[PDB]
Amino acid sequence: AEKPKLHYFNARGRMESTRWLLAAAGVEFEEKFIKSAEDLDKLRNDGYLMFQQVPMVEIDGMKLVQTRAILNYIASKYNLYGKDIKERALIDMYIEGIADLGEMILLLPVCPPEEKDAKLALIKEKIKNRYFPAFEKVLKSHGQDYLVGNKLSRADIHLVELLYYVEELDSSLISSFPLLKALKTRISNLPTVKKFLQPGSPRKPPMDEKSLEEARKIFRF
Amino acid sequence: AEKPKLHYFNARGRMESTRWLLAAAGVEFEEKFIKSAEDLDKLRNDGYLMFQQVPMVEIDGMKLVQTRAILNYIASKYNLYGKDIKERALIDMYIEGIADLGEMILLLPVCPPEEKDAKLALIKEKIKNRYFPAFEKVLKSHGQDYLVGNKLSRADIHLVELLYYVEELDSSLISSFPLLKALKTRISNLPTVKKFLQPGSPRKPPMDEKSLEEARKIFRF
Ligand SMILES: N[C@@H](CCC(=O)N[C@@H](CS)C(=O)NCC(=O)O)C(=O)O
Ligand SMILES: N[C@@H](CCC(=O)N[C@@H](CS)C(=O)NCC(=O)O)C(=O)O
Repeated sequence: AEKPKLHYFNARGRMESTRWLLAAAGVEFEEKFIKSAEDLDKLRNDGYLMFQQVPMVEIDGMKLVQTRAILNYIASKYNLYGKDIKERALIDMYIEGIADLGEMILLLPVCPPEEKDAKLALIKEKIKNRYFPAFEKVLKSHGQDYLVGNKLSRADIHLVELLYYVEELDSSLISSFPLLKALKTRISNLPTVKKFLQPGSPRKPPMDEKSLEEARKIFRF
Repeated sequence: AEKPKLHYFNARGRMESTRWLLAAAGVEFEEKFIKSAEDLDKLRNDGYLMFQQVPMVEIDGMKLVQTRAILNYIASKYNLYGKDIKERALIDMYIEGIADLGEMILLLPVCPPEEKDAKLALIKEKIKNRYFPAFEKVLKSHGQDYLVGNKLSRADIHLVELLYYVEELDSSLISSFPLLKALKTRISNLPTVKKFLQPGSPRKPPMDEKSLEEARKIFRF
């Protein structure tokens, strides 16, 4: 059928978790970068963005917007959303925790200059005291290589992605969590994920001041 | 069986959409209201809350936290999450838009007072120009009574709940959307929803200043 086509700007932002999930699933996809406000405005005008926002992914005849809609579909299509309703419940609880922490970190460079330092410290206390203990506890509960059902799921991929971002923020936050470190290593060594982590893949770099200014002139904030 | 048990404070907050969904489904439930910081410490120390937060719902032997994990489980169990993964994609896309708008409205009372006037204006412009147009377009395109699949789903319930909140904010905003007004009426007349809407149900009132102070006392924010 059609190769999925990912519409976003040339940055991580809200599309990166999708690039991770598709890559991990071994699914070939294409990207179409929005480079100007005019590119975005054409997509809006032409009715391809339900809420006038991206990310948008063209897949299986849909113009799918909303990150969780995109990810839920891709996870189901490629058997990374568990085997039944009860496994999906555990997966959803786990990844919604990942989303909450992820969202905090995502928005840190948006924080007013004089609130930024205190926001970082609150994120670090949450990582150390709430999120990393919760996920370490799951991995210690069963002692297995994957978070849910002894099988690779989206939860492992989303979690490992976030451990990369936490590492960029402060490399010591993970030090007291040996099962999380071991998960990061194993998932990073899955053939598909390894290729994703290697140069020339669609994986995107940390946003710098000049990619931030591009966001500003496209999405106008 | 055993009725779902909903752990939250006696208020709408992040638990109201689950009350709406269970009620719509015809599912009888129990609530255990958190009334003190001590009540919450106890849920936390007892290991009931994966990320130390509520909502939490005890259902079918699980202690489910995270709103979306709770709702996704309920919706699948009671056949309100569509017939296959493509209808689920449409439902997710729609309801995530509803979630974004809902979140703006939910958080409005905690907006810095200096920001409330401008933000309320932005929210009304997004209702009139972004969200209501998107759902009216979906309804106009297929001419059917329900958002997805010509059949009741969670999307119809979540949207109608939101239409009630928008009506609370400003009753004029829906005026130029006849299809949304018709959806509101039809759904509000389904026996389960009609009963939920009548005095005496578990439906909660608008958060006032004192319910908000209660929350500060309990969650120490
Ligand atoms: N809840 C949405 C949020 C999407 C979103 O905020 N997109 C931004 C780009 S990251 C956007 O298009 N902003 C333009 C606008 O809101 O008008 C999702 O997760 O997909
Ligand atoms: N993404 C979570 C958010 C949960 C949340 O923020 N819960 C609040 C109460 S509405 C809480 O328990 N706060 C206490 C805390 O975070 O320490 C969900 O949707 O369930």
